Amino acid sequence: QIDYRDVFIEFLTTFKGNNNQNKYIERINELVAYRKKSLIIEFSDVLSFNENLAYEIINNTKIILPILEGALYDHILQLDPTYQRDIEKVHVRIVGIPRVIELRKIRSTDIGKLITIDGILVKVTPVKERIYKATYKHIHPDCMQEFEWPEDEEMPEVLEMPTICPKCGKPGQFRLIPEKTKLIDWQKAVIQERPEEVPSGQLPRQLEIILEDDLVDSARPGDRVKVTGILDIKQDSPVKRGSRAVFDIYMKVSSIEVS
Amino acid sequence: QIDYRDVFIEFLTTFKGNNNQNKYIERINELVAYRKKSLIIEFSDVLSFNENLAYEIINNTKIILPILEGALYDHILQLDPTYQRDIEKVHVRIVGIPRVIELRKIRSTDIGKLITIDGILVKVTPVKERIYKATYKHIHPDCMQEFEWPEDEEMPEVLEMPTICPKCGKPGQFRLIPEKTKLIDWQKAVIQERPEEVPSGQLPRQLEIILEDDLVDSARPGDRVKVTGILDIKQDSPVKRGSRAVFDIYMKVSSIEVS
Amino acid sequence: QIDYRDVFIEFLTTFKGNNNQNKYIERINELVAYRKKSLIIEFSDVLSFNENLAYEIINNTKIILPILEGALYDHILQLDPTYQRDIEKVHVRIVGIPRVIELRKIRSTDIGKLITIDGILVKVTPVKERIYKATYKHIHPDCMQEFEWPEDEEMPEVLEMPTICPKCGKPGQFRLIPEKTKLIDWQKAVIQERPEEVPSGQLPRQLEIILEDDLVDSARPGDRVKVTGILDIKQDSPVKRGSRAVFDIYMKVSSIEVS
Amino acid sequence: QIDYRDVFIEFLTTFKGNNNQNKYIERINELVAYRKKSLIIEFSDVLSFNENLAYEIINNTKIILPILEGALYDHILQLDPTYQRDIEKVHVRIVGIPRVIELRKIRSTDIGKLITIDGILVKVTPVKERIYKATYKHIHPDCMQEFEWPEDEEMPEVLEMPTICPKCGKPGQFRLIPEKTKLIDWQKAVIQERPEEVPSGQLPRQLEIILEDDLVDSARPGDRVKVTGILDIKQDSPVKRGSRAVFDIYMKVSSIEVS
Amino acid sequence: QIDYRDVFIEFLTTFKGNNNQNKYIERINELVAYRKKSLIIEFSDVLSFNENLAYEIINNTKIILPILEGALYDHILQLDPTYQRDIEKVHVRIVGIPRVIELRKIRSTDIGKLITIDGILVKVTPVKERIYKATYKHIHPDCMQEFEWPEDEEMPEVLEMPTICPKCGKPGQFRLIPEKTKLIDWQKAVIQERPEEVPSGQLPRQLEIILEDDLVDSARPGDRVKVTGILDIKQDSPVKRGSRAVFDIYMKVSSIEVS
Amino acid sequence: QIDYRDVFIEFLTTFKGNNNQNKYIERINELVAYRKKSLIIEFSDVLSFNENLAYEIINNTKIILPILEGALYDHILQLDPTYQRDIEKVHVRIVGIPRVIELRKIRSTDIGKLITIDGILVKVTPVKERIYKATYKHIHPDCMQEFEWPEDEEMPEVLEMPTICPKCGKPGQFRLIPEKTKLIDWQKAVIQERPEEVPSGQLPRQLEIILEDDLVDSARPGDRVKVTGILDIKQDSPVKRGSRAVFDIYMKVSSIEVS
Ligand SMILES: [Zn+2]
Ligand SMILES: [Zn+2]
Ligand SMILES: [Zn+2]
Ligand SMILES: [Zn+2]
Ligand SMILES: [Zn+2]
Ligand SMILES: [Zn+2]
Repeated sequence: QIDYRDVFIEFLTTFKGNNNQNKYIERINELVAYRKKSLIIEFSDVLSFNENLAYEIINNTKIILPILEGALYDHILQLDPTYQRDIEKVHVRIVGIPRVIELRKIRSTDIGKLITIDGILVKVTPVKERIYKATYKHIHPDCMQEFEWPEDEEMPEVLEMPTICPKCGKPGQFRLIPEKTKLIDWQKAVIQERPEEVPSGQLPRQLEIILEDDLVDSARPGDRVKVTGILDIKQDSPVKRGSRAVFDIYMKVSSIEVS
Repeated sequence: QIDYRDVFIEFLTTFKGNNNQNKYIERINELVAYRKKSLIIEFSDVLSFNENLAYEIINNTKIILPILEGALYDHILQLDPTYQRDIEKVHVRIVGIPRVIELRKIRSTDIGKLITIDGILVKVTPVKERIYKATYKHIHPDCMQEFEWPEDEEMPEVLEMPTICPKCGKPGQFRLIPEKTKLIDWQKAVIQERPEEVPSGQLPRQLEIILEDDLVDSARPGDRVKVTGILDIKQDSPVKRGSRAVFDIYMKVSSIEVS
Repeated sequence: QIDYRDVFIEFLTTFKGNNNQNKYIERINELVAYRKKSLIIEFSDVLSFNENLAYEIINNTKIILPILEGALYDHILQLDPTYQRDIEKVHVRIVGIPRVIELRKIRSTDIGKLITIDGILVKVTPVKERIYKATYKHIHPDCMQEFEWPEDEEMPEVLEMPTICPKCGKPGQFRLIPEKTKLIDWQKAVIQERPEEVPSGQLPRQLEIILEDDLVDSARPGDRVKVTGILDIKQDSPVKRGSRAVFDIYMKVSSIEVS
Repeated sequence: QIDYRDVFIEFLTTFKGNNNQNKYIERINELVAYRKKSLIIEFSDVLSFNENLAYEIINNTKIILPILEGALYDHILQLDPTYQRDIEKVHVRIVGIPRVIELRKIRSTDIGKLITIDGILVKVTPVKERIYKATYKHIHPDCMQEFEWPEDEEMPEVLEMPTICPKCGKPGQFRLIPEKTKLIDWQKAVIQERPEEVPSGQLPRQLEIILEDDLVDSARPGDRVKVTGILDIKQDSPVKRGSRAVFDIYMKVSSIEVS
Repeated sequence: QIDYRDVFIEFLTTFKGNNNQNKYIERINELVAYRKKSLIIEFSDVLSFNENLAYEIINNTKIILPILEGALYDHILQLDPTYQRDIEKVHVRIVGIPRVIELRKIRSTDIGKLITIDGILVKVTPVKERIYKATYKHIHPDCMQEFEWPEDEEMPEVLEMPTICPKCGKPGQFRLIPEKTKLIDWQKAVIQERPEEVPSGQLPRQLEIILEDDLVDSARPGDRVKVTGILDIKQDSPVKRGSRAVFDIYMKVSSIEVS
Repeated sequence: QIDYRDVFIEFLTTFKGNNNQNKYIERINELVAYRKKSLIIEFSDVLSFNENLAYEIINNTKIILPILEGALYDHILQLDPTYQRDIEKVHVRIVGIPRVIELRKIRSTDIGKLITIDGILVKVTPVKERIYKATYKHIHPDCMQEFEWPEDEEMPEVLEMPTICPKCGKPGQFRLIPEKTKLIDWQKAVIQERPEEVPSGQLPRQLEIILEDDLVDSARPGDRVKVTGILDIKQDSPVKRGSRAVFDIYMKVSSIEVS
């Protein structure tokens, strides 16, 4: 009904700020100049410029975010096509949202909303790679062809491969082709309740968080962090019956500020 | 034959109490004002006002409780429709029943009855989420559709997924869609015999209990608690032959009073 | 050929005892009055009244015992039908048999006979529940019906579920319905050779024993016990090939006297 | 061609011995009187009475031994049919054979011959039970019948169950019926090189041995034993490809003398 | 469009160097004389002689390198056909590239490019062998033929064997024939951040590197090394669903200089 | 083209040696007299008498060795037919070849050649047995027959069993029949770099070697040995995809000289 791309682009270009300057235009400039790949937009700024947009961001997130990103990417190549063939996705990273929840108080009604948590980062894995699109090769004498996997969809956390080959239509052996697989940087990090928040006698609760892409290694153990992201439930052996039915919560991280 | 809703509603509205006041009317007021989502009704009060109702509560529980909850919900929206779109279920939490069983004395004739156990809470997990309705997506080129799973029925503790797709009627791969899955807050807690009750020379017995929704984190290790709920047998690998046949008992907790 | 029910019933009603009283009639009275669910009959008494019956008891046990139990149940309901709908099986617990075997001396020819072992109880699990009759639900759009499982037969220690559904005849997913499942109280305990019986230099041998129903918690670690029951071999992953073929012995306990 | 039963029976009845007495007649008498279930025959005695027989024993063993046993059993029931319904197999246990091999020196050419080893017993398991004939029950609505398993053959160490039901001829679920399964007492024991035989600098080699039936618990850790039996190769996960191909040697024990 | 073989060959033959000598011609001479099997070419030299080629090397690597290698092999056999039947592939090892990345700074956009890392070798496995071409035998009464496996393609790190036999066309058991298998020398080593580069408080990150063929054993633990090669993701149980989707990075090493 | 048997036989009979004696004729005499079953021929002697033969031995080994063994066996039975029915194969064990490789220097160009390694034996397993021909029995009511397995071929290190029964041609369950299985004596031994050869600062490398038949227990931990044999790659889980592709090297030992 109403194009949020336009409003977003207008927002970045028009929004004044504190000293009648052009925050965001300036920010995007620093972004192109350094081939960094994320734009940090301050929430209160959006709401101020437009509440319809602010609303979407908090409540729609999953869809709108990629729309806004797609728009930003376009805007950038329009300023510097050289950015292409270096960076291919951009990331709109929302910060400073009113939605601050103490870690202990997270409940069911918070899954799927964009929220913020304040804690101490106590653990981070080394940087690893997640597949977001695979290439398989159908090992079968009559096919032997390659194809991108989850077609028009991203690979789920769990990793799946086709039953039936979409090039020949027959079942069989499929081999992953890593050199043709698209990867995204990935890091698991554990955050815990700040000491001040821990009811006496009790041990601090933790929350697994996932940092991807340029978010990776953006803070270290001991740091105090505001992490902003969307909560979800995490899986290892799903689709298998056996038992479970009970899930841990983790945050897919959208933005992070340190100390 | 006899509408318990009416009697329950009448009960809440007519029952006087100790000071010729209207306990329950007052309670429900405090419930709306604070958007809390449980009503605590004292058992002895019910029995007093009506023994037919009391009986049902202890012996029918599984069905009747939701009847009473449905009635309560109705009564509340009738006072304040704003309660809608904040809370959608209410939980009627019964307290103070005459049915107090010493943990060590629990036997098979007790499974399925609403009972009460007094003990010391020695362990609590952090809060997790239990699926009570999933959405799967049939990964199959010919379908690729979504559906709520256990249809007209809640998900078992164990987690199952269909063999045959209710949308296309064919078998295959099913993927869980968490963003569309209904979740309820969940916590396992271990409760143990009160020292006064442990026969000398022997080790205290323990009992796993499950706290769901707003019961979650309502007490902490070291607290003395009266937990009221329904006993059941707990599973990890069921439907699987191999061995077992022997099950642990746990309490599905209905209400909890602290220290 | 010869009805043991009659003889048993006659035995309980006629057998005099030490003071020309009616032990057994008296015992059964105490049984009804207290809703206890086991009758203890002294072996030497039986043999005395009838050797044919005594013989069966020791050597036929597996079948005859339930005959005798069936008979006792009938007799009881004939005195007080109120016993129904409280207790539904009875338990004839035989005591003081001449067949006392040293734990270390048990051999294959002993499996399946009613025997007695004298030892020190060293471990007891808490009380769990065994399934003796399940209810499954055939998860299938076309059926979705319930049925009691092992039909006209008890559940084996191992837990099985049907291949083919006896309501619709087709195969598929079956889900256990605990609230409709029959349960029996269950306790594993370990018993070990009396120090007096352990040859010097060597470690005491042990024997797993199972206590069901009202035998549960009838003795504690450190107690000296005479357990009377039937030996059998114990299973965890059977029907599976792989290896095994070698089994542990355990006693299914019929009666127990402490210290 | 030549009936070894006759010769064996004649041997036991005729063989004089040292003081013109009837060793063996005497031995078998002590056997019936005590319901013991093994006859110890001295090798040198056999060879002396008949070398054709002696030869068979050492070289044919596997078959001839059961022939000799079958003959002995017959001979015994002929003296005392009461022995029936107590003992059903007997065991001819050969002792004092010329074939003494040092444990370290066992090689391929010794597998399948009856040999003797002298060592120190360093380990024995508790007594367990091996299945030598199973009873399965075909769990299938159309059959539901029982049958003895390996038909006209003993169960291999490994434990197998039928693919196709020999009562109905269809495949499916088969459940073991323990109460109807024939068992044999079983004990694994480890024997090692005597210190005097151990080349200096090197650690003692061991040999797993299996003791069945009345051989069980016939010696304890620390004992010096001459064990006489047939060597074989031992399996856990056989029939499965994967790897292995390399096997340990164990002795199926035929007789044992202590210290 | 433009033959890099010619340019490469021209490069090696024409490129002068520092003293108007013919570095490369000289290098290749030393290569033939000693039956060494790798030519080290200095990057800055290439760029200088031709930037189009330099570009390919850094950015195309995966394809171009084998082109260049093929070309070098031809050139060599043209000077000394005796080199055949000793060495069959050559290895063009590129050194001194401008693309030096800090180990901790590696990201997804780096996978697949030829890069250099500077670190401390902390671990090396012994030398093992990798299969690059297998020979299987189709164990089948009707075939029983041999064939080289991945046809016209190298063996993936993971090892696969055909579904369908390319000699008979039918499926079945395939057995590896090592004596007919092509092997390459292989060594896993771990490399870690230089102390100078490890931010205070934090633990050094590490990187798995693989050394093949004549690179094997070319450095030892404690050595400071500049490794140049291509990053890739590493696999152990891939093609299997279950979970993962998350991968470690390792470098497939093209050249290495010590301390 | 040229019969090596003749040359070998001539070699053994004509070759003089150091004192114009007949080394080898003498050796073979000592072989018959003691029913030992290996002949040790010194390499340099062969080369001296005939270089064509020497060449074959080093480079053809796999075939030629058994040719030479067959010839030797013939020659022996011709001197003493009594050697038959004691020994049925002879093993020609070559010693003192010029091909001595330092353990650390072993590379892929060495696999498949007969080589020599000098080292310290640090570990030996006890003696075990390797199948070189199995007998399976097709467990199937319609067959139930026995057959030698790998037909006209030795069992791979890995152990396989047929998919289709060569007796009836149908698939199913196969059971190994050890009493009818051919076995060869087997010992794994670990050999390590001589201290003099270990580069300072680094850890000694090791090499698994396999001793079969009469080589078994021919040396003990701490012995310095020259082992001569053929290198190969070793397997545990092969034919299985998953990963690997990387293999350890081991020596299949042909001869061993101690200290
Ligand atoms: Zn295909
Ligand atoms: Zn579908
Ligand atoms: Zn059904
Ligand atoms: Zn059947
Ligand atoms: Zn084929
Ligand atoms: Zn067959």
